[PDB]
Amino acid sequence: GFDLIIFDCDGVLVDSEIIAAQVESRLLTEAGYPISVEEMGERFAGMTWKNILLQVESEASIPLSASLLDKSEKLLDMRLERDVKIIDGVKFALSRLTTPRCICSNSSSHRLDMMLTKVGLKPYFAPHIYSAKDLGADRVKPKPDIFLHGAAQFGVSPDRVVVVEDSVHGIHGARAAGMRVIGFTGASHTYPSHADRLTDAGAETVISRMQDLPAVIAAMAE
Ligand SMILES: [Mg+2]
Repeated sequence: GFDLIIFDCDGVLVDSEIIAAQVESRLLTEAGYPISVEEMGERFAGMTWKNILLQVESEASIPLSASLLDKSEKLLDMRLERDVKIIDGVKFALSRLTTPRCICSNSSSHRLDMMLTKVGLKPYFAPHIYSAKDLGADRVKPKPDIFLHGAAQFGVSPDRVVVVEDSVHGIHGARAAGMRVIGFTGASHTYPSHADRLTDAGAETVISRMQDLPAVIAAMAE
C-alpha cells in the first residue's frame, strides 16, 4: 500500500551523525565542557550546533566563540569525505524492496552528493535526491516542504508514502506532510532515549536493523 519510500540520508543511509557527534563533543570537551559522543544524543539531539552552544553557555557559562561554529562545519566536511560509512543493511534492504525510492534531506545538495558518491549509493537514487536547501531559505524540516516535493515528483499521494527517519525534525516534517513514518535507531550515534523520541514525534514504528525494512513495510501496508 506504499507507492514510494522516502529516505533521509544522514543517520539512515549513511553513518554521518556519529561523525558530527564526534566533532562536536570534542570541540565542547576542549572548550571546558567534557561530554562523550553518547551524551551528545541524550542532551542535544536534533539541535543545531549554534543552539547547542547557546544552551551550553546558558547552562554552564562556558566561553565559546563564533570561531568555533566554522571549525565544526569544516572539520565535519573533511571527516565526512574521508571516513563516512554506509549503514549496515542498506544494500540488503534495497535488494529486497520493490517500491520506488528517493532521498529528502536537510543537507545541502553538495554534501549529499559527496556522501552518496563516496559510499556508492548515488546511482541508486539519482536524480531523486532532494535537498530542502534547494527549495528556498527556511523550507527545512520540520516543515513538510521537502517531503511534499519528493512525493509530487513521483505523482504519489502522501498517504501512499512511507518515510524512514532518524530525527525528530524529519518525523514531524513527514507527519505534517500526511505520511507514515518508520523511525530508525540503528546508526552509531543512537542513545537510550532515541526510539522513544522518534515514537513521540510520530514514528509509527521503530527499527534498529535496516534489514528489517522490507518486513516492517509489508506489515504496515497490512
Ligand atoms: Mg537524519
